[PDB]
Amino acid sequence: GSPVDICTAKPRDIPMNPMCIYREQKIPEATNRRVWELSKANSRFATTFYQHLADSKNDNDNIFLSPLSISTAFAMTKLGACNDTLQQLMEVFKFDTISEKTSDQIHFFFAKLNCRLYRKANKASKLVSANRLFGDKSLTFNETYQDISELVYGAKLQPLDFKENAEQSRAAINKWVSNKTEGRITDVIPSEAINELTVLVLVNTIYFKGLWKSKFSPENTRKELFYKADGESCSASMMYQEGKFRYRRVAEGTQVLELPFKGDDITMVLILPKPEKSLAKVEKELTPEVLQEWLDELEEMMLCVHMPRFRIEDGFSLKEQLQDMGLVDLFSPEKSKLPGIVAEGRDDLYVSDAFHKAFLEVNEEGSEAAASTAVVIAGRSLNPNRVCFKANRPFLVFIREVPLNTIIFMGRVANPCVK
Ligand SMILES: *[C@@H]1O[C@H](CO)[C@@H](O[C@@H]2O[C@H](CO)[C@@H](O[C@@H]3O[C@H](CO)[C@@H](O)[C@H](O)[C@@H]3O)[C@H](O)[C@H]2NC(C)=O)[C@H](O)[C@H]1NC(C)=O
Ligand SMILES: *[C@@H]1O[C@H](CO)[C@@H](O[C@@H]2O[C@H](CO)[C@@H](O)[C@H](O)[C@H]2NC(C)=O)[C@H](O)[C@H]1NC(C)=O
Ligand SMILES: *[C@@H]1O[C@H](CO)[C@@H](O[C@@H]2O[C@H](CO)[C@@H](O)[C@H](O)[C@H]2NC(C)=O)[C@H](O)[C@H]1NC(C)=O
Repeated sequence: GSPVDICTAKPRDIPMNPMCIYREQKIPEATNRRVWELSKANSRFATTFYQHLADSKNDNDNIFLSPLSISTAFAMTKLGACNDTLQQLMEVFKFDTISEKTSDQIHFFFAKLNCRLYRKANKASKLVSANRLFGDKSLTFNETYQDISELVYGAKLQPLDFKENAEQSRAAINKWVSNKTEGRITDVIPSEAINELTVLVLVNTIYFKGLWKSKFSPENTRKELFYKADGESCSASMMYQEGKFRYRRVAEGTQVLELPFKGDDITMVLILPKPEKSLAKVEKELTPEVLQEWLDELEEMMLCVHMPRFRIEDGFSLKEQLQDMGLVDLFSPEKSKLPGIVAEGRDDLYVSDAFHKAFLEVNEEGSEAAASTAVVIAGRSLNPNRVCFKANRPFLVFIREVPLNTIIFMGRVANPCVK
C-alpha cells in the first residue's frame, strides 16, 4: 500500500487533522496509558447507556447491545463533526472524562484498540466488526475524512443512491452487513426505515463466534426451573459443569462468575444476585469502577455451576435512546454540523438514523457454536459435598476483551425459556 500499518505506527507519524478540536489512577503494569483511558471512556458510556435503556424496558425482558460497537460507530461520525454536533458526542460518549491528550487523538487510540481487538489467534475465538457510514451520492465527501476512516476504522464512507433508489440502497446496506457477519446478522435496516429523503445513515454491529475454554457436557444439560421476575417460573435447558472458575461473592450475596473462551482474551462474566434481591437494584448500583473492583476481586475457585442455554438479542434504533440521553444536533438537519464529511453539497448533512444489531446465543459448546438436540432429561439430584452457583433467576451478562479491558457486549438474561 501507500501509508504505514497504523497498529505499529505512533502519533509521531500519520498526520491526523480533525477539522474541529474540542480542547495516577492505578493503571495495571504493562499497559498503554492512552488505550486504557479510551477504554475507561467506553465502559462509562456502556453502563450509562445500559441503565438508561433498562429503564425503558421491563424487568422481565432480556436485553442485549454492544456498547463498543456504538461507541465506535459514533466516534467515526465525530471524525468530522463540530461545535454542538461534537460537544454532545464527546459528552454523551464520555470522551470528555479523559485527558486532553486522549480526548484529542481519540481516533488514533481507537485505531490502536481496534488493532489489538480485530487481529487474531483466530482460534474458535473470532470477532468481526461491521460499522459503516452511508450517505447519498448527490454529495462530495471530504477525501481527507475518507482516508483517515479507512486507516483508523477501515471502511471509509459509502455513497448510495437514497434519493432515487432507497429500497435498492437498503438491500445494499443490508447485503453488506449480512456479509461481514458471515450471513448471520440479517436485515439490519428494516423496510421503510430508509426513503428518498434519507441523507446519512449509520449502521454498526459486532459478531462473536467462540468456544468455551471449558465446554459443558450435553449429557449434563437438563430441564430445570428458571424463576422470572414476575414470580412466574418456566422450564429451561440448564447446563451443568464442575471445575475451577474465577468466582467472587460480593455485596448482598450477589455472585460474579467468569467463563473464558478458548484464548482467555474474551470471556463472559455473569453478575447473579441472590434469590430474593432484585436485579434492578444491582443494575442501578452498576458503575464502571464497581464492575472493575469486582473483576479484580475475582479468584479462581472450585465450584458447581448451573447455567442455562439462551439467546438474547436486539435490533436497535439508537436515534431515539441516544438523543433522549442528550445526543441532539447530530440527528437534527437544522442543528447538526459535520463539515468534516461535506462542505455543503446539497445542504445540511446529518445522521438520518443509526441502526444497531447484536445477539448472543450460548450453549454447551460456546457462543454461536454447535447446538445439540439430545432430548433433555428432567430432574437433578442435589450435588453432595457442595451447593452450587445457579443462574435460575435474572442475571447480568458481559462479553469482555480482557487484555484491552473492553466491554464488547452487555445484556440481561431475564427470561431464557422455551421460545
Ligand atoms: C477535510 O477534512 C479535514 C478534517 O476532517 C480537514 O483537515 C484540516 O487539517 C488541518 C491540519 O493542519 C487543520 O488545521 C488547523 O490548524 C490550526 C492550527 O492553528 C488548528 O487550530 C485547527 O484545529 C486545525 O487543526 C484544518 O483546520 C482542517 N480543516 C480545515 C482547513 O479547517 C481538511 O482540510 C478538509 N479538506 C477539505 C478539502 O475541506
Ligand atoms: C461554531 O460556533 C461558533 C460560535 O457559536 C460560530 O461562530 C460564529 O458563526 C456565525 C455564523 O453563524 C458568525 O456570524 C459569527 O461571526 C461567528 N462568531 C461570532 C462572533 O459569534 C461558528 O461559525 C460555528 N462553526 C460552524 C460554522 O459550524
Ligand atoms: C459479502 O458477500 C460475499 C460473502 O459471502 C462476498 O463475496 C464476494 O462477492 C463479490 C460480489 O459481491 C465478488 O466480486 C467477490 O469475488 C466475492 N468474494 C470475495 C472477494 O470476498 C462479497 O464481496 C461481500 N460484499 C457484498 C456487497 O455482498
